[PDB]
Amino acid sequence: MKIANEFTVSVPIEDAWDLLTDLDQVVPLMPGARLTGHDGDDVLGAVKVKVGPVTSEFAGKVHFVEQDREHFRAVIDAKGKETRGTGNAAATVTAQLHEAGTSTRVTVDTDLKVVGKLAQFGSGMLQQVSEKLLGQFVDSLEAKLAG
Repeated sequence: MKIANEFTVSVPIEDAWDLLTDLDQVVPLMPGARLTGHDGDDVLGAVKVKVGPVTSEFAGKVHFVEQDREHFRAVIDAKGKETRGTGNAAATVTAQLHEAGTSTRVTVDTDLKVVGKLAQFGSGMLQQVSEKLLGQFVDSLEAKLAG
């Protein structure tokens, strides 16, 4: 399924690129996510996803497929296995940065596959979930930049 998001960050595009190409900075800002380690250059982490009373936690790895600085575009592959029971999630996330003067506009297009309990939520629901979670990521990221 396809999920599409957009947000703006209060730093110029060069700064935004350095922050968003740094998974050690991005992963801890994501709601429910934690960095657990590293595997080569890749980041190991886990994310607890809560939709109403349904909770799934996925543990796995985040890896850059591509970093195109000349176009300010990055492709990230994230995969995780459910920690209880049988399930897994996999995302290919394409992030594109755009100049906005003192700020930077970020478009995020995700190809998401979910297997198991969380697959009961369709793309309309998961698009709405993604918007809520992205709002928290932006809030946490702006709180960090202020400090």
